[PDB]
Amino acid sequence: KEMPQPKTFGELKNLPLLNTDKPVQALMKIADELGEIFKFEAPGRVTRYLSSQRLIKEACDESRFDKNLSQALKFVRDFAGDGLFTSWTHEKNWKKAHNILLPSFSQQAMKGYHAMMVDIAVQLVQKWERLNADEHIEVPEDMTRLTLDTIGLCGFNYRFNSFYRDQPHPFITSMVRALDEAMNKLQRPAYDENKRQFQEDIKVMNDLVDKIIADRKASGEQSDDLLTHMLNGKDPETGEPLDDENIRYQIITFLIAGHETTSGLLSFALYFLVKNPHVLQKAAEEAARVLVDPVPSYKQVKQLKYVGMVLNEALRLWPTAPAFSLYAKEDTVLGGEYPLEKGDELMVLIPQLHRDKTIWGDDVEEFRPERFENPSAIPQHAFKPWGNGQRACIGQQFALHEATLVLGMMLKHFDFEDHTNYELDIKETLTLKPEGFVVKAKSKKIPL
Amino acid sequence: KEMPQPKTFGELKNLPLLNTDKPVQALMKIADELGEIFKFEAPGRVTRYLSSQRLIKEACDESRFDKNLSQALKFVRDFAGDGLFTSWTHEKNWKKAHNILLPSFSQQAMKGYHAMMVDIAVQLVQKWERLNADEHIEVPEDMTRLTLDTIGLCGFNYRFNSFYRDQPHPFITSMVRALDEAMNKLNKRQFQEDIKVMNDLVDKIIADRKASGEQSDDLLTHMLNGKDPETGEPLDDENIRYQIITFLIAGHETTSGLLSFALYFLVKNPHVLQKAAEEAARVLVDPVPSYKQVKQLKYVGMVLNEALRLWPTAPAFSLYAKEDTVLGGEYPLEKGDELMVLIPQLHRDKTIWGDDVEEFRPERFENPSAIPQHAFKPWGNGQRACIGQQFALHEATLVLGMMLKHFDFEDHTNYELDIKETLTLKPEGFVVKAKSKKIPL
Ligand code: HEM
Ligand code: HEM
Repeated sequence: KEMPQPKTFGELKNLPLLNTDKPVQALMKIADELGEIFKFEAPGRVTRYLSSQRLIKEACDESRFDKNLSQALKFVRDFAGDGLFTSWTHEKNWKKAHNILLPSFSQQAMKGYHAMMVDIAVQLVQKWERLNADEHIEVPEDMTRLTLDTIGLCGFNYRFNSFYRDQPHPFITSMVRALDEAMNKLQRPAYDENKRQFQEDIKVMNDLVDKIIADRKASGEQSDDLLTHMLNGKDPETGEPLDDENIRYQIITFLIAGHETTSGLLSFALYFLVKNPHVLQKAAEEAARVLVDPVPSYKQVKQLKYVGMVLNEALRLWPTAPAFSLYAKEDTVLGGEYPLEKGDELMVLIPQLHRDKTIWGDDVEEFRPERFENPSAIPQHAFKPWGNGQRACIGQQFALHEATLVLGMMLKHFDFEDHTNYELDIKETLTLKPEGFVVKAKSKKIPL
Repeated sequence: KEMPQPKTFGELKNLPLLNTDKPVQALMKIADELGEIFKFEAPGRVTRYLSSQRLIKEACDESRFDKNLSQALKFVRDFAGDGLFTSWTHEKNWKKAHNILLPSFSQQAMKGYHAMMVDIAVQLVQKWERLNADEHIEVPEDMTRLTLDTIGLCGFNYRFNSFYRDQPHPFITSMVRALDEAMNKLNKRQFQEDIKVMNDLVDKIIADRKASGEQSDDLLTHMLNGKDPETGEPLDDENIRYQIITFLIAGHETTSGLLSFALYFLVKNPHVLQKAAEEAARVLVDPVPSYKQVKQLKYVGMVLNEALRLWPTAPAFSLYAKEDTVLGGEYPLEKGDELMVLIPQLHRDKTIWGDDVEEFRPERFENPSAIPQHAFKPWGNGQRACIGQQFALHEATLVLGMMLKHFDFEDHTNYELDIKETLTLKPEGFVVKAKSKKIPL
């Protein structure tokens, strides 16, 4: 009846218990002590963290709870605007863009992005093929190079050329610095340079994207990217198209929502494979059996079943956008025991949900891809790395097609060594990633 | 590509090879002679018995094969209905009951059943503590008294009081007579009367519970309160009754058989008994075992897995091909063709376990992670695997642990193993003498 809550320390409330730069991991330990639900207060706010499948199934009821824009999302909204990720469900542009963009993110639509994803995936393989004997790979760095370039090419036919550079394209440098500033604002005279840089970074981003939109309208070119689709699509509901300003925000939004979530997933998957050589072997065996052509076809990517299972299991242990926020649309009672008032906030703690022992068995820390051999049997709302319902990840199919393709090619072309015996260090920002994860690859010398 | 087949008897096909009191043991000898797959036919039917991990791993692929209701399961369905064990995976009540009952069978849920399991376990140990010096124990008989009573208390808070009688409670008599009849079919008046004794009692307990409004720690409470997350519907009262009958039918003899075979292997291997008794003495430091103490009985758990490796008490399960497919690159099958997994023979696969497969060595389970996928399958497979796996193991670990703490055992008759076959396996006539260590209980 009364909601569990950690010890409060006078006016600091529960704040002294989260003195870390890894709040999700610390929250997971509080959940281990207090259970499926706890309230957490700090001087400014009140939130409630949910961890069990039984209560998350209720939180995922869209007639009762809707997506809440957390303080992180409101800060990201300063450059992501009313793009899909940082808009409220009730905003007109949320619904218009959702309806217009769904068909361009479907599984069927991946067939059209496939050649551009293969283009960047070949650049990564060649990079690693061309390393001399004494070098090594920086995993999350290379994966981020890949996902940024893939989203840029597939999103608006623009090449950041990240594998040609030490220093990223100026757009990228400004987007990542703006994102970093947005997240750093959470924990805050001498912030005047921060502010001016943020405004400069926003201007860099808007100018380039507005310029690419204007160039495309002026040429009439039609391409296999999302920009063509947004320029020509009309919302079936209102009959209206997106305006140019919103199309820019969607472009920025695809990059910010997709770049690190997807690179983190590839990095965590490669981490789990090198730490479990028998799993790596089974995945590599499938890659060799399936990828018989010089470059993978769309159909071959879809037959990489075990590779997909490895990605799902990496997502189960370390979902790379680890928490999403919801608000009660109306007064309601959660689980028959906890009364909530209209507007009360809930946080879904995804990694902890994914460790619910009543669903997955007592062995939740083990890396076992076989858990996903029959997806249809997993209980409803037990596995939620893509968020929920109409506010779920629109990029799901794109992220999985990209990651499946890339990991399959990695496993086909190289043998991997965890030459430093890397100790997992999970950095938390908007996303999760195995910071400093490094490997050596040994070419299998299989021609592209 | 050509599949072996044992002797045929004209129009009787292979049928007469199973007109024996021990058909699974006869099938194992045929597997010994014919290898990893053989065709077995009867008048209106065909099945293929599989024995190797290589072929059984493919049979366990749920995109290709699903559970088949064997003839034994269809006969058991006369009294178990559309409860979980005797339903097709595609029947609406299978998915509904599965979704609702899963969380009440997890390892976590054993925490809420532990006190009632302890109640019945203490009754068993107390019975043995009270035997005079001139007496012995009838092992499978006492293990069946314990598992029936535990499943009755944890399933629907009802006491069969099997340790208070020579002749079982009437429900038990009708259940075991009803099951024997269904197995002998592989009578009719009595069979209908035994079904009615079962339904009457179980329907009345359900009706009494709904009337009182009482909430217990049993499976009935969970079933009365649960709603299937997919449809939002609850199970109706008729299906709840079939689930209760089902828990008793599917869990009583398989679990008591496990406990009987484990004690058998321990008295036949004194060094293994002594290592298990030393763990039980170290871990079970209180007069009443706690849930956490049971979980620390790791070698006892290994002893139980090894007993299940040699004589898995539900020794065969049946599958059907979902679509046309080729098994092991050599054996083409058609949609609906049936496979039988011969578990005891799978568990004797020398390519997995080494050449010493007949030895009782609990240390094979030291590291569960090294066992190859689908090599060890006493609980069936996938979403149609035993839902009671955690309940059976918690009960057996708890009770074996207590047995080993409180008594020393003597195989006073130098018992010769005789495996009786019904729906399940057991060591018929296994008897022992237990001398108390006089440790508070
Ligand atoms: C494995 C990689 C990914 C993960 C784990 C992930 C996760 C998520 C999550 C959890 C949400 C919901 C956030 C919330 O409720 O506040 C979300 C929303 C979203 N994601 Fe992803 N994402 C991934 C990849 C991508 C990619 C590649 C794209 C674009 C190319 C993308 C674009 C979006 C968008 C636009 C939204 C907002 C959808 C809406 O509300 O209409 N994501 N993502
Ligand atoms: C050590 C003892 C046990 C063994 C060896 C065992 C074995 C099995 C096997 C092999 C199956 C699959 C049958 C098939 O594929 O046709 C099964 C299913 C089942 N068992 Fe167990 N069992 C044991 C104890 C229990 C207990 C104690 C319960 C109940 C409390 C139970 C309830 C069930 C149920 C309900 C099913 C059907 C589940 C479904 O298909 O949804 N079993 N068991």
